[PDB]
Amino acid sequence: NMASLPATHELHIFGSINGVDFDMVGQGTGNPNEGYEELNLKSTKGDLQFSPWILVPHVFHQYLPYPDGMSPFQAAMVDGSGYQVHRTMQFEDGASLTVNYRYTYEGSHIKGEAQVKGTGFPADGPVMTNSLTAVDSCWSKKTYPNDKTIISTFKWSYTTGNGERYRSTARTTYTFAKPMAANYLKNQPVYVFRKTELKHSETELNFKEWQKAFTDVMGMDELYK
Repeated sequence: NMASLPATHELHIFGSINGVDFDMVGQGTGNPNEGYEELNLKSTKGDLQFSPWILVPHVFHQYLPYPDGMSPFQAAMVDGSGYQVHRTMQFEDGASLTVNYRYTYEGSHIKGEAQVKGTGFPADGPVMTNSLTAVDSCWSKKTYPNDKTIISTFKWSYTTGNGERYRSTARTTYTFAKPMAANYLKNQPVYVFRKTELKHSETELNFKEWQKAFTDVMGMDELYK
C-alpha cells in the first residue's frame, strides 16, 4: 500500500529578478488535513539583491484539503499522474513575474522545482531597493474551464517602508495529466483564504502558511478582491 498525502517537501526556487540570478533550496513540512505548511530556504548564491518578500507567495497545494475531502491537487498526487503550474503576476508599475512549477513524489515527500522570471521592476521601486515589510492575507478564486485545467485568480498587496500598499494581480494555470473527478467540475467555484508569516535575512527565509477552502459561497465576487 503506497496511498499517501504529503507530510514533507523540499523546494528548489531559482531564476532572476530584473536579470539578477538567485537560487535557494530547503526542506519543509505540513499537515495536508489542515492546510498548514512551513518551509526553510537558504540561498546558494549569496545575499538576495532584492526584497525577499517577492518570493511570497510562490514558496504546494498538495497540502490543501477541500471542504469535503481531498483537493484535486491532492487527488493528482495520490493517483501519481500529478499536475503542472504556471503563475503570472502583473504589478501596478507595469512589472511582470512568472513562475513555472514541476513536482516529483517519493511516497509522502514532495520535490518542488519553481522557475521564476521577474522583469520591469523600477530600479528604485520597493522590490529592487528592499523596502517591502509585509503582505495582506488573501482570498483566491478557483475555476475549472475544462476537466484538465484549474484557473486561480487573486489580488495581492505588499506593504512598503513608507506604509503604502504595492499591488499586483495574479493568474495561475494548473494542467492535470489525468481528467479531474466530475464532482470537482460541479462544486465550483472554490474560494481559498490564506495567511502567511515570513522571517528573513539576506540569505535565509522561514515561511509559514495557513489556508482553508470554502465551497457554495454566494456574492463572494467583489469581497474576495
